[PDB]
Amino acid sequence: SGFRKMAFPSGKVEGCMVQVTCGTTTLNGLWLDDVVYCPRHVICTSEDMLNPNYEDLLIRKSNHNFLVQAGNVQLRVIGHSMQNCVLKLKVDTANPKTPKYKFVRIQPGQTFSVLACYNGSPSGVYQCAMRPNFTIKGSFLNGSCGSVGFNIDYDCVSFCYMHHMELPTGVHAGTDLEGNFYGPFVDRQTAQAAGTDTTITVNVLAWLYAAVINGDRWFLNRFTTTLNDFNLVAMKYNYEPLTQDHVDILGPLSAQTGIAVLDMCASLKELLQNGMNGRTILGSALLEDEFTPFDVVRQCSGVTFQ
Amino acid sequence: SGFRKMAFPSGKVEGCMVQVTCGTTTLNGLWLDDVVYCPRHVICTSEDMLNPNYEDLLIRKSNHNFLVQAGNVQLRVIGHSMQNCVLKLKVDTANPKTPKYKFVRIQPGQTFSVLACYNGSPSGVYQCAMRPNFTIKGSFLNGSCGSVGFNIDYDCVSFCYMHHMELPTGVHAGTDLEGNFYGPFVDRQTAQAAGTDTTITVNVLAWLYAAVINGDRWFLNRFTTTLNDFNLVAMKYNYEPLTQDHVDILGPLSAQTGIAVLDMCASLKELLQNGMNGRTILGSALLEDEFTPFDVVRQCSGVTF
Ligand SMILES: *C(=N)[C@@H](CC1=CCC=NC1=O)NC(=O)[C@H](CC1CC1)NC(=O)c1cc2cc(F)cc(F)c2[nH]1
Ligand SMILES: *C(=N)[C@@H](CC1=CCC=NC1=O)NC(=O)[C@H](CC1CC1)NC(=O)c1cc2cc(F)cc(F)c2[nH]1
Repeated sequence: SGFRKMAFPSGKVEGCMVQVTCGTTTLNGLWLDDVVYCPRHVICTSEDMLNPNYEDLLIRKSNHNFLVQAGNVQLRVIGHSMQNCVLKLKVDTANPKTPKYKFVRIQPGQTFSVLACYNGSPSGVYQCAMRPNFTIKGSFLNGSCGSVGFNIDYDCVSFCYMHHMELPTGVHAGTDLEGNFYGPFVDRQTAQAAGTDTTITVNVLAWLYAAVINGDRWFLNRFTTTLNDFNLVAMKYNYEPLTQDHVDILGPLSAQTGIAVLDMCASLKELLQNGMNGRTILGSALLEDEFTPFDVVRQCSGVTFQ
Repeated sequence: SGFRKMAFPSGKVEGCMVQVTCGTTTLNGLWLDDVVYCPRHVICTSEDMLNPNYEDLLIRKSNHNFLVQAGNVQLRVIGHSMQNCVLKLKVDTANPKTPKYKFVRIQPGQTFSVLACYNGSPSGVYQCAMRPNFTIKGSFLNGSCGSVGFNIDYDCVSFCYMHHMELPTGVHAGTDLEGNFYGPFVDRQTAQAAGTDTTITVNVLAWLYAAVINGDRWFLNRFTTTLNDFNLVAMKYNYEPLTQDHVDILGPLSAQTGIAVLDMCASLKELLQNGMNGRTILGSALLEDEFTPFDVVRQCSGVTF
């Protein structure tokens, strides 16, 4: 019993973190096979960031302008290429720790683990959701760039996020491992606005089910509702609209708990119209939307990874 | 910027998790050098648990009644011993992944990372605090026993907790790596009451400072209080009394933020007397007491390992 924000074990990712230095800049990179992946703005200086011409800036760089360090091992760079906002340094040694991996571009509403790193050294791990507006609410200081987010499925690391920048609101933005940002953001030293955000309605319901699984039930109504009228209540409160595809995903949780998706929606309605009364659900005074249906199940059924 | 519950990187611990099987029971164990550490109740059957005589029960076991597995490697057991509530199986192969490690009994109020494991396979990592009543609020299912909690200093893993049981309230209890429980608990299939809890006042203050570091300041008052009067307000609300040693530990946070410990206590008074008005601090509608002053500094200054 009990229910926590839980990150994946970070071992397989730790063996892939190096420090990349270009000129005065140093940030983190991801060492897979004989390629190191890092944010392209490692080639910019202090001024370049205002509006960099990266193609021009990278043309002025050669292979030996890059120092890649895996602990104390010095990898020689033997080729360099720029894919979208990601720089790829081809090195001479294939990382012996390379796990089975994929590159994956995740959908809004999905979750992943972040291994926050500084100078190529892991500092901590935590779980995040890709918000509907393509930002994340994490913990990154100067030098955290090139820290990566990932999911582990059995034996395979799925990398989905590489950190690039922080916004004025204090949320975070980055790219997939192919270098394309999530959201409308660009890698220049500018103030950029993410969208209005919305609450991930499907995740909020998966967490209410997690709550029921774990003995919390004070919020369960008798009343029921309709997918159409609930969405009228969703939109008034900034929740992404609940689709029938969402009902079917929520299906095994609705099934395990014996509580119809529609019925749960009505309990959610009252919570939204009526607040929480100074009460708590799974130790929070707010509705949590950073657990997917799959995260609830994996945690509530004890999934492990090889 | 930003402030999250952050676990330590779990790599060094992952290479230490094995699965221990005795008879029908299988739980996790911790493999360091030529010794495997696991909860002693792996010796017990379904019925033994009601009130086991562990000495008698282990006397009936021999080395070969233990199957220890590190993935597929079958370690052979060449000696077994019982230290408090912990069973030590001496094996023939020293774990080659053994990191630099210590065994540490943490004080209440301190925090640590938990690598939740099933069948000797890591499943997830999260951060926890040892409550003042010597329980933890975690996520453990059947078979999570022998999962361990730890801190990483730089190179050195400090093991401080091994999981043994869940309580009726849904909180969790266990031992240090020497086998002595935290709290008044015993390893038998009984319903056991943890004490009244209290809120870790020093941690709540450190989190309010973390809030100030990260731009949240709506709770800062001009009013000030005194250590004596604040405690009369802490007690009415079930907050661990604040000592002068606490003020001094909070000292560099109080210093970084230019806000006197005393003044912050006053803002906390009003938060306690007045609620939060439907507002939030670092993304929560509650006062958070599971961050030590050191956790705030580590996170807000980027410490690595
Ligand atoms: C990379 N290490 C990281 C630095 C960072 C600093 C503080 C908090 N969180 C962080 O993640 N990113 C950067 O320094 C980027 C540089 C690359 C173009 C993307 N820049 C920013 O993150 C940045 C710049 C800037 C200007 C501004 F007016 C307002 C901002 F929010 C802002 N953010
Ligand atoms: C070990 N794997 C783990 C089982 C566990 C099950 C469910 C949720 N969390 C868990 O941690 N621990 C146990 O099975 C122990 C056995 C050892 C004596 C300590 N038992 C319990 O945790 C347990 C027994 C029991 C009886 C009761 F009446 C009320 C309880 F809360 C209770 N808990």
